[PDB]
Amino acid sequence: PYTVVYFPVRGRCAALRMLLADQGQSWKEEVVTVETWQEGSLKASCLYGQLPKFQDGDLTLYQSNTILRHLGRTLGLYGKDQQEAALVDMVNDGVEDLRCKYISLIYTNYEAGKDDYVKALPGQLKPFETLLSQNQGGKTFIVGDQISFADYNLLDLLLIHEVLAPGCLDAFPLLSAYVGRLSARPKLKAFLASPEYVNLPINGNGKQ
Amino acid sequence: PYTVVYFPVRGRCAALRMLLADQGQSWKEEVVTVETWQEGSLKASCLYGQLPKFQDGDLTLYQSNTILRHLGRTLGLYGKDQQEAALVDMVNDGVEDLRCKYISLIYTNYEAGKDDYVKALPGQLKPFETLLSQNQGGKTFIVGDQISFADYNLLDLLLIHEVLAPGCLDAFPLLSAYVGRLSARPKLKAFLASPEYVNLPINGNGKQ
Ligand SMILES: CC/C(=C\SC[C@H](NC(=O)CC[C@H](N)C(=O)O)C(=O)NCC(=O)O)C(=O)c1ccc(OCC(=O)O)c(Cl)c1Cl
Ligand SMILES: CC/C(=C\SC[C@H](NC(=O)CC[C@H](N)C(=O)O)C(=O)NCC(=O)O)C(=O)c1ccc(OCC(=O)O)c(Cl)c1Cl
Repeated sequence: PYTVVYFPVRGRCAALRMLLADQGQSWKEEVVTVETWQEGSLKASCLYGQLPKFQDGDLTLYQSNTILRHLGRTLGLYGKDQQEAALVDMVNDGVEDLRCKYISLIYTNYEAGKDDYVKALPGQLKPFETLLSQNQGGKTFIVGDQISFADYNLLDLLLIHEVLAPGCLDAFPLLSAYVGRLSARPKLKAFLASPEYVNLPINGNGKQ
Repeated sequence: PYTVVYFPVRGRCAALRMLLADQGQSWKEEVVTVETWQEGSLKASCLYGQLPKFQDGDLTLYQSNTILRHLGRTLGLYGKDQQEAALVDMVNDGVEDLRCKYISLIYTNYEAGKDDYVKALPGQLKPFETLLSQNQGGKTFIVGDQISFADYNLLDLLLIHEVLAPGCLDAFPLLSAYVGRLSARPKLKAFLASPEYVNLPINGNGKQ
């Protein structure tokens, strides 16, 4: 079945985990500790010397977005046609761009850059609110009327940002309702409330 | 047909341009100058306030990789099956990671970080050489036996790096032969030698 190999943090696996759970999929968690990593063995066997590492049968994958896309392709969470597929990518790419800045803050200069980051947030979130207003008034999903991997990724982005800047979604009604709505999905809700998710720090340096 | 809207630099459009050309596709180039951009009008109309912007009929896209994936999906440059598709993403994601570091150097600290960057290059390129050795001895493409958007993106990455660190491919025979082989493809060769490509600086700050 599936197996996600990662450190004991949500980080870049949070979204794909939400997806699997929400899709009623089963997966094995291979937890890697700082000690096991600093040993070098696993690091060397990784294509880009990094985790997450993913296994689907004998198919070994690396890169969180490759996992996301893979799951979306095989599970039918990639749009109804080529057009929607492109729109899904567009959203995911934007999520990725913002996640990189987030990651950079968290690990590069949390204390010095938090203010500037939070000041810039509105403008970084605005694109997703706009996307929402152009798709059935933000009533359904980020693209089309069926959920996609971009949704789970955007949801996570949103969630981690609420922790970073409590209330950053107040100025974005569609996003706020979107988070609540998605978070309310039965399987997802149960997952999000489970110790498996709740007891994992968002990041590995203790900053959030 | 297609229309790529960007600044007069190769940057994030180089790959997708190589693709179109190589695939015998026709496209219109909407050149945006620093003045036109600093006017703010076009910037505001862009989803993430950035270029490249792409048009395929009435489908407007943003994010270079979304364009790459879109073209790969519609032109059949995305693997022969879901498995290869995942592998293609995996390669592209790695290219993207390295391109971000490259971009960062070029615009953030070219003078101070060039040495450290060039010292780290071998390790950053190693993954692509390995990928190649696992696919028919690196005789065909980065994934499978048919070309994919990841190829054009990886090719560009390789090309810009040779300029950055002349000879960085000497330690990688498969990559070297790969670059030559791909660069030799008729339509691509003609494009690469054309003024349309040759007379465009790689980056917008004059550093390469
Ligand atoms: C969310 C931020 C985090 C990235 S995951 C860990 C990192 N892997 C990647 O960055 C993969 C990026 C790919 N493009 C992708 O999958 O999309 C990694 O493998 N780091 C280890 C290494 O040696 O490279 C991150 O930046 C980060 C940094 C440091 C730690 O560890 C601190 C600790 O717990 O002591 C973690 Cl856990 C993370 Cl997540
Ligand atoms: C190759 C590096 C380059 C990025 S493209 C220009 C930039 N757009 C993006 O970064 C989009 C990112 C998406 N994830 C993607 O398409 O992949 C952009 O629109 N910049 C303008 C803006 O105000 O946002 C880059 O970093 C860069 C930086 C500066 C300039 O201009 C200098 C000059 O000529 O005076 C350029 Cl042209 C570029 Cl390309």
